[PDB]
Amino acid sequence: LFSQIIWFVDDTNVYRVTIHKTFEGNLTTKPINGAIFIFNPRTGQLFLKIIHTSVWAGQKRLGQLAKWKTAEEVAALIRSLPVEEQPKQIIVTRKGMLDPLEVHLLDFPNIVIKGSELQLPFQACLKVEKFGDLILKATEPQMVLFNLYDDWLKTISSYTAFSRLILILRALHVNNDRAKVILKPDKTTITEPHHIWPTLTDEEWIKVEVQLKDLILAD
Ligand SMILES: [Cl-]
Ligand SMILES: [Co+2]
Ligand SMILES: [Co+2]
Repeated sequence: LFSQIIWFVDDTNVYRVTIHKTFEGNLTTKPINGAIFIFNPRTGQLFLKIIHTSVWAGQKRLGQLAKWKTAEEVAALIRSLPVEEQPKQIIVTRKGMLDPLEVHLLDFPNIVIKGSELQLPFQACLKVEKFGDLILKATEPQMVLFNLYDDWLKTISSYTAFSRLILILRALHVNNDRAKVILKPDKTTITEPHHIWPTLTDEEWIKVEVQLKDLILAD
């Protein structure tokens, strides 16, 4: 990483449901909105493609179909971008995306597709209110741009930023409530409205990163 334009693509959160046991003792499954996370680790750019439940209208085996819908939407994004902004490599977080992406990207011979064993839980973002409410309340498909590194690259490298983000996402995934306490070291810690993450000093980030790492180790 950190050279070629690289995207991580996470399809985990595209097909989401709620399950409820009825008074009659049966389980009802109802789709709720999801999202594709498409992430550039060098710049911090996130394309968030909100997946409105209208897309499942008619359809069956929505779990499997979701992988194809993901590939469709990645291809669509690519075709909306100038060639200079298109990725050279796409790294899928889940191996089931490999074949749907290969087929949807046949017109893009420059683009290398591969899998990964990296733990990159974008699902944790569903716990960050900014994302979670936006996804919950959407009434139609849309794509929203974010910068997941806030102002960090002013003073740290992309490598350091990436590592910090992963620690944050993994910690949220393993223990949301404890990770949120670690990320709020003082009563006066705040997050700027256009930021994702808190405004912390260098010293405060050092402590945060060690505590996050420890939380992930404790699992
Ligand atoms: Cl770097
Ligand atoms: Co279509
Ligand atoms: Co800023």
